[PDB]
Amino acid sequence: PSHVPFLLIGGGTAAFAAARSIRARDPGARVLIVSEDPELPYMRPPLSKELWFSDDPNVTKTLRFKQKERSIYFQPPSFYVSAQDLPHIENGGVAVLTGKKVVQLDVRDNMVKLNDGSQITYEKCLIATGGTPRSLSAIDRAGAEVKSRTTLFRKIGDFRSLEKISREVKSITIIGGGFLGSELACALGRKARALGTEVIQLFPEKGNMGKILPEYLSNWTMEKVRREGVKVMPNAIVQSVGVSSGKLLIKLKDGRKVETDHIVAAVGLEPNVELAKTGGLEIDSDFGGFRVNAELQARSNIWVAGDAACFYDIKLGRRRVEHHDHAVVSGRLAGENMTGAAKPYWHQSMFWSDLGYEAIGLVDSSLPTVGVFAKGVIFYLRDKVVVGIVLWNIFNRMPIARKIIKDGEQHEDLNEVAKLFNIHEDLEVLFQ
Amino acid sequence: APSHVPFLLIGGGTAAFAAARSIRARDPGARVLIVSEDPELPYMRPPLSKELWFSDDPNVTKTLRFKQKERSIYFQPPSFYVSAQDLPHIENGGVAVLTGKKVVQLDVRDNMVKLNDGSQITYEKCLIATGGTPRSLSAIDRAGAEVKSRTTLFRKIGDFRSLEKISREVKSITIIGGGFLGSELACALGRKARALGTEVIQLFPEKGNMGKILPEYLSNWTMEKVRREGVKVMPNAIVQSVGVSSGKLLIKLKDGRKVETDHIVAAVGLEPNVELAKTGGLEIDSDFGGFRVNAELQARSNIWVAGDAACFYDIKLGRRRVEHHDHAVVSGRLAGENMTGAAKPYWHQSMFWSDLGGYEAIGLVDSSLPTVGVFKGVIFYLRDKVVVGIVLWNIFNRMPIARKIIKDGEQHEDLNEVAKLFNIHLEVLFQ
Ligand SMILES: Cc1cc2nc3c(=O)[nH]c(=O)nc-3n(C[C@H](O)[C@H](O)[C@H](O)COP(=O)(O)OP(=O)(O)OC[C@H]3O[C@@H](n4cnc5c(N)ncnc54)[C@H](O)[C@@H]3O)c2cc1C
Ligand SMILES: Cc1cc2nc3c(=O)[nH]c(=O)nc-3n(C[C@H](O)[C@H](O)[C@H](O)COP(=O)(O)OP(=O)(O)OC[C@H]3O[C@@H](n4cnc5c(N)ncnc54)[C@H](O)[C@@H]3O)c2cc1C
Ligand SMILES: Nc1ccnc2ccc(Cl)cc12
Ligand SMILES: Nc1ccnc2ccc(Cl)cc12
Repeated sequence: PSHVPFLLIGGGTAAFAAARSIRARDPGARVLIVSEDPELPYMRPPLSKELWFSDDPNVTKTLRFKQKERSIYFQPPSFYVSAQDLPHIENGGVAVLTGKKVVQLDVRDNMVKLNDGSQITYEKCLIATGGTPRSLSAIDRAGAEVKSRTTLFRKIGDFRSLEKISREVKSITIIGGGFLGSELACALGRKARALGTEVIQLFPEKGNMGKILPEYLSNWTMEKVRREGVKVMPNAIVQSVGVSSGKLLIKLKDGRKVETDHIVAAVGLEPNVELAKTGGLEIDSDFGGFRVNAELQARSNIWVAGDAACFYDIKLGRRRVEHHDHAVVSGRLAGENMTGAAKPYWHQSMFWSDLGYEAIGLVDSSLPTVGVFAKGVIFYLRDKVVVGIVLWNIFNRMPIARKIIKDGEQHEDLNEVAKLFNIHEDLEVLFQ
Repeated sequence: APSHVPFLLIGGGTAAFAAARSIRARDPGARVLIVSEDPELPYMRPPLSKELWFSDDPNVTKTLRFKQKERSIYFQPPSFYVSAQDLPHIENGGVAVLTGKKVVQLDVRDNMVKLNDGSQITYEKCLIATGGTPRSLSAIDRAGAEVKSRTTLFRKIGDFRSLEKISREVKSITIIGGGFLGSELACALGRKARALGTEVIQLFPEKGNMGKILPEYLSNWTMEKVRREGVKVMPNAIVQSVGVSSGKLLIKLKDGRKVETDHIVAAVGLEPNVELAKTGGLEIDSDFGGFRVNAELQARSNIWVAGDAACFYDIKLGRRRVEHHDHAVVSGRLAGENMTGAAKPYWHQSMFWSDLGGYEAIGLVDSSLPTVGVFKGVIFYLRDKVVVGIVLWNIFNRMPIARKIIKDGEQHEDLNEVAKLFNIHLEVLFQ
């Protein structure tokens, strides 16, 4: 189309959530999603979890999993309208222009240019470009043999290619100790403890989830990964990567050497901010991504949501969050504000990890932490105020955590706050 | 004190007035309310350190009129405003000023403010134009009341009247600060002192006046023009302590020197008035200070910020906060248009000038950047080989050319060719 009322750049989780929100408030809305990915909008968490533990031998083809069985696609293709039928169809709809990249953003003229030369004008635009997986400098300096045997896990194709590799090679090494590195380690370890193959995980931190959880909970997570058969090598920094006798040779800075067949690099995300140049949009030098206000707005007719959005939290300060529920929350918020809602980010996004624990706010191990265990609650503190909470094996209490974050009180005794999560007897308080 | 008003402007200074005139130009029936904590109607401040000191009329402290063409410091006569009680009723709307009232609470979700007297006003569109408060020295704050009562923070009409009275009563006045305000008060007090036989001292940490703005060469030239007015300029001076000794103020500098004086004028920078950010949940910029706003001067859906208090995004030059008169006019006007749906980004650069017997300036005029002066002369402020700031030294009617240079963003290969655009055809200086 040459003109569309609502334009969403990027065909991921934030864009879809915004599409459903625009349609929910403007039942006749005409929303066009422009996605460089050839696949329709889909969720990513199953690509490192449920899709690996399915009994169906056609999961790599069906892309279905159990929760209740469902697909990773947000809705079936029949629910979308054609991009050619979007400006004419009665009652509007949602169309997805797959295989097309917005390469230019003209803010003053409310216009975008696609990679094929097409030009589309909009009335209201959302940037939901997500991010690209970061690579290691050591791997970039290496040759094609190393780069071609290194996987950057993000898309459906990465799940299929890596799932295929796990059935062909004897050893796979995961670099990175965050969520993605840990979840792929457990997934490959289970598949490896049956076929007799090897799975290695190495990262610079002292333990898995070191940059998120306190030292004690980080060590416990590392032990749960080791119980799945994974060889976890903490305190590991990569110096070089090369090929030796057809095998990948990773020489660590501390001297150790790891021989493996394939590498999975899960070492963080880089926001996709290419459109900031042509659009004259500000990017945040501290957190990265597009700088937007509390309402996820960049300019009069441009919002930003998802991994790419650096927004202002009225209670916690400027942030950029890179997880699924936040893309849904911020995507929905942008869609409402694109229909005049003028709402600030207020309902905090959360995340969880079945090992299980829930989490909300500024979960950063660099902050002072106070863990209260009986099951436990970990308070992340800044200026004597609770800015982050982790509920360790405590369920149906996230609303309580939302109130604490929202109140912003300087509590005099966090053991009393623990009572709000039913933590009373045999209290073991930990500090870090 | 209306309970509801379409356009609410917080602060009654230069940015607020410019926005009111801009809102009225685009919405001929607009009803604009200015809430000002100062008891005076909107007025311009530059004359308080310049023309009002060099007036032959001995009643300038009462009339507040000066020659440039004679004019008042007030932006318009009081009759052009409408009463706050008649604002929601007057035909074709108008602009009302609620003087003597401070907005002490901002409720963004409810589009409501609370004044210091308990009054509550709801708005449809709001502009924050609170300006800033003069910074003080820690040495003066650590001192006692005897010192604090003999220290002047120059900004408002009352400060001009109070200091003008002091200049006629005391024998020695010390100015702390080498910026515009400190330098202009030095020349103004120096002329008054060369007639009464009094003393004027100016001390600052920089190597010369305007050290943080102009390159070393133009800074030293400015220091010589101030010294020629009778002022004792003491550069490289940092204040360690201030006390009273035999009824006289004793300023001990960190390097050992001691200055005895009767009164102090502290012009050591400005602190943006961002008190309303707490209750309003508004972001402030930790790097530049002030309210953080985007290229359109917008903070939230119905809230803009202009003037000295606004930290905005320049599409060409990056994030900035500018503290001068023309910028309050430019950003105030821009906010007024965007409050009437313009959606325009800051694009037309604000400028400033200084008559030194003069020069014009535009962009990032910061001496910490590399400079290339071509001398009449033009000084280019460079960043990544791109011209981000220009100072036209005794070159007039060429600011449009300077505006285009800033707008182009070229990485010029020879600034001597760009100098020809200002009719400079040769002493090239570097810093
Ligand atoms: C394997 C995996 C597992 C995860 N598991 C979890 C989990 O368990 N829990 C959790 O909370 N989070 C998880 N996450 C994170 C979560 O998936 C992300 O937060 C979420 O996908 C971000 O949504 P998004 O819309 O911001 O971006 P994306 O999903 O990356 O979508 C952006 C889309 O826009 C496209 N695009 C970019 N630039 C352009 C352009 N110029 N023109 C057109 N299209 C463009 C990109 O190609 C991409 O297709 C996981 C992520 C991965 C990769
Ligand atoms: C003595 C002097 C000389 C100057 N000379 C020059 C010059 O020659 N050239 C130049 O370019 N610039 C000059 N400047 C700078 C220029 O005057 C300022 O940049 C300009 O005043 C900024 O306008 P403003 O509206 O942003 O703020 P202000 O003029 O400070 O106006 C803000 C007003 O809002 C009021 N206010 C604050 N908070 C509240 C509240 N909560 N409720 C109600 N009211 C509130 C403040 O009291 C103040 O009255 C000079 C400044 C001074 C002080
Ligand atoms: N379980 C997760 C919670 C929060 N953020 C994540 C980011 C990436 C991956 Cl793979 C998993 C998570
Ligand atoms: N000439 C000036 C230019 C820019 N900013 C100023 C601030 C205060 C004073 Cl007194 C003068 C100026």
